[PDB]
Amino acid sequence: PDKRSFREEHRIRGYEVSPDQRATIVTVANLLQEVAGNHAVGMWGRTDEGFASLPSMKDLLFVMTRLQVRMYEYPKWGDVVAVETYFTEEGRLAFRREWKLMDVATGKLLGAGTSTWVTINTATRRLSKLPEDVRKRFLRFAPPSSVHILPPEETKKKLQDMELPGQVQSAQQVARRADMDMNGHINNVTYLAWTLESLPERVMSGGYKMQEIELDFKAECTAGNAIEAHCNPLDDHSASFVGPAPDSAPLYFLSMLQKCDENGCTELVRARTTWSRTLEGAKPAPPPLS
Amino acid sequence: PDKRSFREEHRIRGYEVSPDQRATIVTVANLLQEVAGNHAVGMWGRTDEGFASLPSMKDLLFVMTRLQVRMYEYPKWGDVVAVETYFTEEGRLAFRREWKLMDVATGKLLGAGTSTWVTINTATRRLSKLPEDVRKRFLRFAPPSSVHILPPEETKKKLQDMELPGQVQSAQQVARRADMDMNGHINNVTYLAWTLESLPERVMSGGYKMQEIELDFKAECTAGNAIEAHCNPLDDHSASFVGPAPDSAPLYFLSMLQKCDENGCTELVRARTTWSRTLEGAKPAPPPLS
Repeated sequence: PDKRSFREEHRIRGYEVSPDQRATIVTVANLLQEVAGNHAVGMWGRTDEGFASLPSMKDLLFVMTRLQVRMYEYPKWGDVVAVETYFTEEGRLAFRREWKLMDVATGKLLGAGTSTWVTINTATRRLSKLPEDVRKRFLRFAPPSSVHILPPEETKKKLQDMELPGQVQSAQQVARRADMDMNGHINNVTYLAWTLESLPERVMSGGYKMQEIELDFKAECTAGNAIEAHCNPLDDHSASFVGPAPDSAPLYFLSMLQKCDENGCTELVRARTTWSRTLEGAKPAPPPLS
Repeated sequence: PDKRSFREEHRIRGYEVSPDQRATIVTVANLLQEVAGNHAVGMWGRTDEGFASLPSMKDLLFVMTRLQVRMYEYPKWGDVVAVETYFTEEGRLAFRREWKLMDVATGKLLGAGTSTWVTINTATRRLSKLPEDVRKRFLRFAPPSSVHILPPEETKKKLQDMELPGQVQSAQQVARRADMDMNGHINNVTYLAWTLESLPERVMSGGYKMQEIELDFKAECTAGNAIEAHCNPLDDHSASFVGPAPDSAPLYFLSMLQKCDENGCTELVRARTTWSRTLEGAKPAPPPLS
């Protein structure tokens, strides 16, 4: 009744921060994926491949289709932060995993994440309903579906359509054999990292910090595919930051990652990012109310 | 007399390992640089820039010109490892920082590192002797120069000359604004990561693990420079692994990283790597003999 969530502590490292010594969103996402994977290790153990364990999932795979992270205050280099994660039922096909990024010293809430996970068949990449025998077992580790770290009305919003070519275009990135996790799949955080290279350079230079990100994970690349990143503004004030210029408002951008060959392009990830110059660190409430 | 070394514990994360679930040499090097930087924080504090603190070094910079890492057994995903670091006097211009990579569970020694650090003038990139007033203060935190984690006769060996173009050539990598540490300089581990993309794909595929690496750090890139990686075999048995094929011996390769423009190329890093299919984890001895 209190082991329905999983908590880990990490110290923000020197190579994990931007010049303002604040952890990058890549570093935050890395911590979210590490604690989530360690939650699975605590539940089903450390198997011969790493992913959950394939117990009654021998040909099934958990795939995150939506990730939403809202940041209230970025931790700094040297800070000991705590990442608390849990998952709940989401309909009859999906699961909702959420994260609490917390400062250990003050106990305050630095950021919140929520996500949508489905089960696809490994040998068909097609959706597959977990057997009700199996789903009842996962939910033994789940808190009630009434638990929300972010307002549900502010989650699961459809992303705008991507106008192509993007106004900003990061150079052809090349997939490497290093950018592969232990399962052979490319890392989710790697898609996030490539996606944010398409952003205008004047956004980070202007002192804007990423306040919220909404990612749709649509397709997967492998090996050494060519990868292109496009970015579009979403309102006029954000369009001001594209290229050089001739109580501040927030910026909105829509970025997209795709793999390209001599046949056609295939969209990998789409992301809507919210940018602001100021935020505010908040205060939590414990999940043992269960 | 026991605070002359600095020890930190870390858990190898899921995204830090190769498909065989062993930590990559990039992950090891990342841990070496994090503990070394935290040693400086423990000595001179966390300053407004991060690098040491510029106390009587207001226009001075510590630059590592040689890094040598020997691996006895790579830790695996989930392992809690300990990194112990210290530095000693190295002549009258350089300092020798060394690392002990240890498994916390067994106490055994997983790997050893040693390095050479000089002081260059920030505003001239030219070498500059630290004042003897200042050097005497650093060495208060140093063990005697007789301390060696690796045999001195096996360190500080001149690397072979690089025949160009290399037999293997990784694609033009592009420097990004993300690949910059908090000081604006590109990260040492980033040079290491780029350098190992030039390796033949059949080396990692053949089950070979990096046994030792010797890096010379020669120049620095910035911003969005074009970066090229070349690799050459050093003996005939290693030359067998270049491209496809028509109690095992170790492989030897010489890799080089350079930045290129429309004027000329400038060498950044040169690395000699030793590759073997088997290693052996060893046993340490404490530094408090001081």
